[PDB]
Amino acid sequence: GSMAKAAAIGIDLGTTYSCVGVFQHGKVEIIANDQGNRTTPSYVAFTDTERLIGDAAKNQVALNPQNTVFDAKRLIGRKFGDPVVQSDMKHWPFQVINDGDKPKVQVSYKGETKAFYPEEISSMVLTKMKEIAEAYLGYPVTNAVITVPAYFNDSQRQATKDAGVIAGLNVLRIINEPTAAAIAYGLDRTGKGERNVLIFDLGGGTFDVSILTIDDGIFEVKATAGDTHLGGEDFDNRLVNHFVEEFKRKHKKDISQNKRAVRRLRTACERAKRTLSSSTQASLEIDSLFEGIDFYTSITRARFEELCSDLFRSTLEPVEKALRDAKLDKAQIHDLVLVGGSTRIPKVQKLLQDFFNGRDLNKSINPDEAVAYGAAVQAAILIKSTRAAA
Ligand SMILES: Nc1ncnc2c1nc(Br)n2[C@@H]1O[C@H](CO)[C@@H](O)[C@H]1O
Ligand SMILES: [Mg+2]
Repeated sequence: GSMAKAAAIGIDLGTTYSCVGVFQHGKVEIIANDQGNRTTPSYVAFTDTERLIGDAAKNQVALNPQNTVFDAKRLIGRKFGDPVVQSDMKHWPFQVINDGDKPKVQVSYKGETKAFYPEEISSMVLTKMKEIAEAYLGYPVTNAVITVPAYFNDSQRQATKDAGVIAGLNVLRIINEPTAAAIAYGLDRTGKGERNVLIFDLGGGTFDVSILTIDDGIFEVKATAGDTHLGGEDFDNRLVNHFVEEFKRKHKKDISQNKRAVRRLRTACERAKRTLSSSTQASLEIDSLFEGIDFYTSITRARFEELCSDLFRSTLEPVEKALRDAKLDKAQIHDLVLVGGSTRIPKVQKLLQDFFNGRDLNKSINPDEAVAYGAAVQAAILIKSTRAAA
């Protein structure tokens, strides 16, 4: 009669990490990739013999900086002249070229110089997320919901759809990331009456606050605010500068000119930063860091909190601006939702809870997974084709 339909997937196509989910048996499954990771780096690397995507691309970035592409989402749907693009190019080791006032990334790949549009790089990340899902389901996947930031314009939204089409996906809908995080908590299923929801999204490189109103399951974006120069990488930089100084005091040596030693220090700092979200202290143990000297040290959560104190407090400025723009008082916010791995930081949670007079934060869905979770919930709703009973 009618063959069973394949499940549709929800993709969070992130600037630094991407995540894929599927709603089945009344629940969302966030799908781990073949290395057991529930999030996949939005990285694509090019060599003489291969194109690597995700963890394989991110793991070889140190020795292949010119041909490993990341941050394509900062270029998608933008003009080459755009001041955002020009400033961002100074921080990237890969080449960004001008093709008819449209940016393209230029690399060495399989013996040739090749240039790609940002939507083509994003399509490679989407092909990997589709394959992660088909490895779990055991059949080909066709349908997907893809999320974007609420501030994305029409051109940025159309380029995202174009990336989906290149990847062989049927894009059911492009939905806003804060709307997807709200859907994950079922905040559109609470019945009649208006609800004001604040989404607090602290990423690897940027911070976004959104205020949404939800009335009978209808979403309206009331205000957006944030900080483009505030994210997880800034907290990693503070630990790096702290340990460089510490090595100087202890061994009278400046390591800051050996890229390998700095990179090994930063990698260790990022992991110590993650440990400090669950423990009150963390160890840093690097062998032969510089001039055959082993660096075996520690850092308390209190010292880390002091090192990043100004950065953590600055997350409250866009919160107050968003509340002024939405014309709301903090007491009028019904729900607070956390998005991004950096929101696991206990001090970040405490500052925000204190700002909203002890209110509970929705953090039960892994903050790095909430956007894909809501996108998977929406994807299952969009493919329903029920015919009314008499
Ligand atoms: N448990 C965690 N505690 C503190 N930070 C974290 C955690 N998990 C993740 Br993931 N991060 C950071 O989130 C950002 C995502 O792009 C990166 O800067 C990660 O280091
Ligand atoms: Mg995100």
